[PDB]
Amino acid sequence: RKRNRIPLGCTICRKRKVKCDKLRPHCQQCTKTGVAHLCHYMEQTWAEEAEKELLKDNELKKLRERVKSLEKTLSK
Amino acid sequence: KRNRIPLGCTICRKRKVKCDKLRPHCQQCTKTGVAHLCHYMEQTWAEEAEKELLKDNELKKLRERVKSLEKTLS
DNA sequence: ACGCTATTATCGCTATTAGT
DNA sequence: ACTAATAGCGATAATAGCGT
Ligand SMILES: [Zn+2]
Ligand SMILES: [Zn+2]
Ligand SMILES: [Zn+2]
Ligand SMILES: [Zn+2]
Ligand SMILES: [Zn+2]
Repeated sequence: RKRNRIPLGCTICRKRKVKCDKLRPHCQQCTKTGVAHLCHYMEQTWAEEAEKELLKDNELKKLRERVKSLEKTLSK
Repeated sequence: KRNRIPLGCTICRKRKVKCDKLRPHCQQCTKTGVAHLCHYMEQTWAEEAEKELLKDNELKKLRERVKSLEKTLS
């Protein structure tokens, strides 16, 4: 089944299965438990979000390859 | 039987005091001279957010190094 | 330093919204 | 309808961190 809804609570509160006061930047829930730096809200749908991560992973992966290449050239 | 993982830093637990929980290192064990030995345990409901935080920080540093190397190569 | 129980977070389970 | 996603309550397992 398709997921068109964009959750209003933060990702962590969702995972922890507890009510999110949904304050921004970070919710009190996360600030309280000390994970405010991990608190964030979804802006796109599950699917758009999945794609985005795939792109970022590939970008990340290729950059590591490139850097290795350059470092290897700076001492060949 | 649940899987409750402690939230404060390893030391404060060990000592049994209240952890201000500040990140990356709490004031509790910054006052006692061990700041950079202060770390927290990984919560399962934080793996993903955590993994995503490394990825971002790393994509960030790699872009700074690629430029730094591209120059040092001339 | 730590024993010890008041404080506090987990996740089975109830409701409810919404894809087909 | 049927029931996959969501929201998240709350009994209570367990950590939290106070006070000896
Ligand atoms: Zn939240
Ligand atoms: Zn949050
Ligand atoms: Zn601490
Ligand atoms: Zn440090
Ligand atoms: Zn600490």
